[PDB]
Amino acid sequence: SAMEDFVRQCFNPMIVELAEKAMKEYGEDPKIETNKFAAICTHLEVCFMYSDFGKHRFEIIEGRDRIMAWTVVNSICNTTGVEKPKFLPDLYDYKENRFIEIGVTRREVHIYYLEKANKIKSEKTHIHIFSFTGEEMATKADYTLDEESRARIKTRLFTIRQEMASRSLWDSFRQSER
Ligand SMILES: O=C(O)c1[nH]c(-c2ccc(-c3nnn[nH]3)cc2C(F)(F)F)cc(=O)c1O
Ligand SMILES: [Mn+2]
Ligand SMILES: [Mn+2]
Repeated sequence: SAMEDFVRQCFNPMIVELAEKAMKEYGEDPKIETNKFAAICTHLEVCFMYSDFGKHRFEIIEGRDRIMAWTVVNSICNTTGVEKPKFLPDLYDYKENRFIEIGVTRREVHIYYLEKANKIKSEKTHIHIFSFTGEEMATKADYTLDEESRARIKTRLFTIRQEMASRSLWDSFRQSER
């Protein structure tokens, strides 16, 4: 199909390998679940851009194998005393000293935000939701990043959506899930 062709066109080889490993973990196949494959790449890329926009302000938990990722979280918790989250989060902010959960949605940002908040119900983990329409939503409206960084992210997301559209993959992608 053209969805896996596109993923391999637009996402750098590391991100693809990581999303393919993520899929192969629970038995999902990128050549069948092509929309989940695109979503995995996209969210991986946003996480990586987020941490790259920060002396390293952000520690990236997402994309690591569960063993390594928990090791990183447990370390952060012992040295900072921060509360240990129930679900492995996406980033750690050393400036604000808080974990972050990153969401990327094809739906309304507040729908997905409520979904994530209710999922985590840990007051300590910060939530930042991005859409493919240049919208964001974030705990207490603390967007963590400066305007240019969040614009770089919004732009890339919009660009993925528009590349899917030029290839006629957008309507399938947006009706698929989050
Ligand atoms: O594993 C994580 O940590 C994680 N997993 C997801 C996620 C969950 C379900 C689907 C899906 N799509 N269609 N069926 N299921 C896709 C994703 C993806 F965004 F990673 F692609 C979102 C997070 O934000 C997150 O942090
Ligand atoms: Mn995650
Ligand atoms: Mn996430």
